[PDB]
Amino acid sequence: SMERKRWECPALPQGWEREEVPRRSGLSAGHRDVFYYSPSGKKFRSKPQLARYLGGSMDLSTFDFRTGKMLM
DNA sequence: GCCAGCGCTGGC
DNA sequence: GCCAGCGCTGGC
Repeated sequence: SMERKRWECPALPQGWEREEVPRRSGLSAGHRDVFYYSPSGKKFRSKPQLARYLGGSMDLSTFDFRTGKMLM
């Protein structure tokens, strides 16, 4: 495992990071929320939100927010 | 007034 | 029934 993980997301531009935070309690205990951080430390929690920053910069049509990878 | 941590729900 | 996407709020 229930470890919080955060490091560089290679599917996104230089300096963007991906974080998994497993929930500790409640009905959804064990569910892993996924966040992304910009180079300036802004926190993102959904693909539509992310797409307003990077949608121009790059192609996010096949980016799987949940896994952090482009679908092959 | 913020925001981490959780629940709700529309769309599938 | 699942889960992407996001509303809500206790504790600070």
